[PDB]
Amino acid sequence: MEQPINVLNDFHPLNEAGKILIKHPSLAERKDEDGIHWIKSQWDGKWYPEKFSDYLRLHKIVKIPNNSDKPELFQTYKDKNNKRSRYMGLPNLKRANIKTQWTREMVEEWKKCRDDIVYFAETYCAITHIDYGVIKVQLRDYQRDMLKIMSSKRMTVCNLSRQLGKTTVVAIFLAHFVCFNKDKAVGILAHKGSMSAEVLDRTKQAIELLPDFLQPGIVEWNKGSIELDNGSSIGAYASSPDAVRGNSFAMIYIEDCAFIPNFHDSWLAIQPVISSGRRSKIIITTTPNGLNHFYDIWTAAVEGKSGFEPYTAIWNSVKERLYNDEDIFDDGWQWSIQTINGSSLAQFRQEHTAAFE
Repeated sequence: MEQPINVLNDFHPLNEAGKILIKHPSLAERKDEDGIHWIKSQWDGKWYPEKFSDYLRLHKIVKIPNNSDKPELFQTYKDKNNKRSRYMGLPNLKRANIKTQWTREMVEEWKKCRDDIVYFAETYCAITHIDYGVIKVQLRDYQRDMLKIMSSKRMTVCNLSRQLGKTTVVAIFLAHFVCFNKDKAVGILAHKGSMSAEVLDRTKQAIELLPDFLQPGIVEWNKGSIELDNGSSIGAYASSPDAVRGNSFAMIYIEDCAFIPNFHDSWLAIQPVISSGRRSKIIITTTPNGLNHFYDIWTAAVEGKSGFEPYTAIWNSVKERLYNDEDIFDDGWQWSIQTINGSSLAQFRQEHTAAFE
């Protein structure tokens, strides 16, 4: 026996260390159903159609038809041409402290969103506006996962890779928080006020597009903050002790932990709100950056020495990456090899795998 029987000689630079990180697609489970063929993914355990054209057909692009004249269709009604009820003659925003009568159908749907964040996300959260059309968001599975976690746990830490598009889900989450909660102050912190403003900006766009029965009245619409009639608000701040101490956040979102200089100081001021006290919700998303403060935060959470709930999502979350150039499901065998060749294995890991160096 000069050599083994059934190995597989296919090469992948991703399996070039003391481990097999990616399995060849030929080894996957397959099945026929509905006239098409399906492959089960190794990342998901879920079933995908062999032909990319069919994954496309299962994830349609629902366009949102503008409506400003038919209130009965409350799911999309928006009193745009009624200046009396607009926040400063703006078309997409509702004024504050304005009353209206509702049907039982409306109330129940409102309560349905308040308790099912994923429903609210797949049903009313829209993207764009002036180009290609106002459409529903195409939520990815990893995004549903985060909405659910962030929703149920008080403290959350996310270790993500780049290229995933996480700000969309973050924007959706905060839009939900201030929309269904009263008198809650939210604070967005980041390395620079610039990054905070964009997260806030994205959150406003998701709010502007909500239909009137779900959109609260705007009491303030600034570039660095907003406030609603239900007393809730959101402000963009530059991670610093003062920002934290001069406020009473009910929830804090920290984008970039891993790359915040002198995080220990900001961290110090925050634990008061995190620990024994009002116990505000704290959500931190980030991508790994060496063995710094974040390494000992993630570590404490992955083990279970922190109250923080750990969540991780890497390159294989964008499902279109699982289909090769021939438009055939290969579980990302080709998208990783290509991406690597176009750069490096070293670079791939710190960009698509959330590894720590």
